[PDB]
This record gives sequence, C-alpha cells and structure tokens, in this order.
Amino acid sequence: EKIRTFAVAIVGVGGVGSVTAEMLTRCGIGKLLLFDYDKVHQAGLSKVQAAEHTLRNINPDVLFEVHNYNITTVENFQHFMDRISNGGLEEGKPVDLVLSCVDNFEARMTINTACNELGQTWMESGVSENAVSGHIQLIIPGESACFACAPPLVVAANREGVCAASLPTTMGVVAGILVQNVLKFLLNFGTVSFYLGYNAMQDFFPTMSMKPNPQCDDRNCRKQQEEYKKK
Amino acid sequence: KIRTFAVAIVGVGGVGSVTAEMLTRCGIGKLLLFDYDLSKVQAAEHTLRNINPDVLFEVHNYNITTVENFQHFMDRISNGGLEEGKPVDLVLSCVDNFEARMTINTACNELGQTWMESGVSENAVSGHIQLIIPGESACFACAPPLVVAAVCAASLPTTMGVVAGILVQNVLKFLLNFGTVSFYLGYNAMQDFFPTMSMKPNPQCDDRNCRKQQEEYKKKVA
Ligand SMILES: Nc1ncnc2c1ncn2[C@@H]1O[C@H](COP(=O)(O)OP(=O)(O)OP(=O)(O)O)[C@@H](O)[C@H]1O
Ligand SMILES: [Zn+2]
Ligand SMILES: [Zn+2]
Repeated sequence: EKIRTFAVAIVGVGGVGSVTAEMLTRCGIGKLLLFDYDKVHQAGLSKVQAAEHTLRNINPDVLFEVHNYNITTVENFQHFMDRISNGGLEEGKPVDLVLSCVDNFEARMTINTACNELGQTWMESGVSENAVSGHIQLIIPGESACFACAPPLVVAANREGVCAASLPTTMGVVAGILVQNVLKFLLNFGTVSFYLGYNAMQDFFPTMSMKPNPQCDDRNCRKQQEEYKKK
Repeated sequence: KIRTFAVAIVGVGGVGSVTAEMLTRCGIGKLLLFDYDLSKVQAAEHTLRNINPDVLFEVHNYNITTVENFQHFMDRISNGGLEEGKPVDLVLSCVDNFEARMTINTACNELGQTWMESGVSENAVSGHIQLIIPGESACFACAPPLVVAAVCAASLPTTMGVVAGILVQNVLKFLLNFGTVSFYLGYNAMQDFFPTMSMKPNPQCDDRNCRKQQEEYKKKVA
C-alpha cells in the first residue's frame, strides 16, 4: 500500500536509471519523474518518452511525468528545481527522493547544487566504465557529505566478452541495491546505507558514511549544515 | 566465448526466472531448464527465446526426486551440454525447497559436477549464493546452513533481483575465468551485510559420493 503514496525523480534513464525505473514501476510507486536529454522499436524517439511508453505498459497505475531538457543550463535548471519542489504526488509538494543515475560529473554536480538549495535528500548512483564496480550514496544536505564536500569517490576494483557480459549484470546489482535503499528510506524500515560500493570482481561491498565538510565549496551545503547543527 | 557454455537451471520461479533471463541476455550457448508441478518450463522457454534466439534451450518437467526421474536428470547433466554427449558446465539450484536442493546435491556428488545453490528467505530480508565443488568444498549434506541473519510486496522482488544478479556475476566469473568466484555469499537486505566464507568438506558426510569425491580430490593433490 504505502509505496503508492510517494514520488521519485530519476535523472538519467540509461543503464542503471532504466532498471531502477522498471523496478520502482513494478513495486507500484505513486509517481515517477523522468529526466534525460538523449534519444534512443523506439530507435530515434526521446529516451524519456520511450521509457514512459515501456513503463506505463508495465504498470498503468504509475503516474509519469517526463522531461527532455539538459538540466546543466541555467534556464533548464529553473524548471528542474520547480519540478523537484512541486512535482510530488500532490502538486505543490516536493518529490520524496531524487535519484541521480547520470553518467557525468557535471550533471551530478548540478543535481547537488539543486538539492543543497532545496534541502532535498537524494541518492547518487554509478557503474564504472570497467563494468565491474558501482556504488550508491545517500546525500542528506547538512547531515551527510554532499557531492561537493569531497572530490569524487572511486570504488577499487582493477577481455571484450568479459565487460560486455558483466556490465548489464553489475547495473542490475547496483540498481537492485539502490531500489532496496529507496524502499528502506521511504517505508522507514531496516538501515539505509550512506555509501555502499560494489566490487564485482571480488564480491566486496564496502560501506561507510561521510560527515559534511564545514568548508564545503557549496555555500548552501554550509548553510544546511548550520541549520542541522541547530536542530 | 560465453556462447560456448551450457548451464542447467533447476527451478524456474523467483530467482530462477531472473537468473535465466540474465543469462539469456548475455548470450549463453544453452540453457537446460528443469521444474515440475503449456507447463512452467515451456512457458519460460517461450519468453526466453523471444529475448535472445541465439540461445539454445532444452526443458524438462519431471519430478527429479523420484529414482526413475533422477536417472534422467543425471543423464542430462552428463550429456546435455552444448555438444550432445558432453556435460553441462554448471548446474544452478534456484528451487525453494529442501528436498529438491538435496536431490541436486546427490546428483552433483555422484557426477563430480560443480554447481551453485541460491535462495531467498520467505521474509525477503535475506538470501545467499553458494558454490559447491564436490570433494573440494562442503556439499549441501556436509553441514547445515549456520551463517547468522543472512513491505514484501516490494522487498521480495528486489531481494530476488540482487541475489540473481550476484549469482549471475559469479556464473560469468566461473565460466569466463576472471575475478574471484565466491564460495558462500550471503545478503542481508535490512543491514546491507554481505557475509562471505568458504568451508572444507565434512570427512564424515552422509553422502557416500561426497566421501568418494573427497578421497579422489585428496589423491590428486599429492
Ligand atoms: N545533464 C543531463 N541531463 C539529463 N540527462 C543526462 C544528463 N547527463 C547525462 N544524462 C543521461 O544519463 C543517462 C545515463 O545512462 P548510462 O550512462 O547508464 O547509459 P549510456 O552509457 O548512456 O548507454 P545507453 O544510451 O544505451 O543507455 C544517459 O541516458 C544520459 O543521456
Ligand atoms: Zn558539501
Ligand atoms: Zn558432503
């Protein structure tokens, strides 16, 4: 029942994002907001619209809102923040969680800038190009390290058939663990991980948590931090 | 290279269906599917061939726990590989009951067949995969499961997905020979703990063939 009452924004509907959207659609999430800027049978149609069609056929009860814009532009970032602030299940209420499943540093940093301003909790996820590592990170602005608090973390791992076979499998594991964390966070059960790595070569799942950097480059991080230390 | 291997999957529900699909998408040479009550395995074969028609399929619907059907099961593990008359490369147990798992154990000890066993609890909070190399590591009869600790309308399919994903990654590492294959890998969804270990065989194991295989393994080491 309770999962129907939440909205989740997914930025990037590629490898990890699409598996994640599919899994949440099958769980019966109330609403998915999908953001991407790429185009892909649906070979040619925008990625978000193609995803929307596939997903709505999987579960017609899930409400979809899709956006095709590049969020790294100031103009489009305004629209992105409007939808994060107001795109919840009830219009005018925030989304309950944002998931970054983008593939580049600039987009991750853009999500981070928005969430620090808004005080929006989010999860950042990635699969390395080596196809044998990935991670998820939970970011609660003011309470845990934000994406800007420290430079990019890397999961330690270290021919052609190997990467081709492993990549979708690694994406599937990372998406599975990301979704389990979304459910634990929304449904309030078990313990949500703040950082969880996955080394597929060794079946190693390093976990830890990072505290915020009082000298973070993002002033809004510094601000959320001040507000957290008050409460 | 992955196209050159055959894998037998026992149990086509839950973890088994996710696992078969992932292997089908990777382009494994052949899948042999066993389950028992268009049947369950026939339905699976149909969906899977639609996903990747490069993959060959052989399905069976008999109850492998009878002695008569057990002979057919062992026959197919020994001869059902990519080239007819060759062994499958790996057997996967994705069944949700003790008798089937033990039955698979008994076959694999008699044949010297390496296999992986997988499971997810009813509660969805935990699951595991286990590699078994008869004579070299603990078989299913050697010891009971002792590793500790390792909503449902949502958690269950998610846990099954994580277990299937880690199982498949281990199948690829086994067949393609990269990274390290885990012997026991548990998953605790509540806490995000992934206990791992490996266990030697029980020299007094109840399975007569596990004992036979151990003697054989010790004999080759020296
Ligand atoms: N600034 C951005 N705004 C919106 N979407 C973005 C932005 N930057 C990256 N993305 C999207 O994030 C997604 C990440 O997907 P991923 O890298 O896992 O797959 P991929 O390598 O793009 O392969 P495929 O295109 O087959 O999915 C991509 O769809 C990409 O277009
Ligand atoms: Zn910060
Ligand atoms: Zn034994």
